[PDB]
Amino acid sequence: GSSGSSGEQAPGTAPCSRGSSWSADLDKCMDCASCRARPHSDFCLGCAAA
Repeated sequence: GSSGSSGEQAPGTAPCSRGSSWSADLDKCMDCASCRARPHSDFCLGCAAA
């Protein structure tokens, strides 16, 4: 099932790059590294395996 779709597999509810999580709270692409200070954040838990 290769013939058909191409380009690049982009996100849908988190338009960010490698190693980032989009939070609906503040509305922005946060960094997974932020967890170091905010381990209990929406984007934190959403980052690893959305």
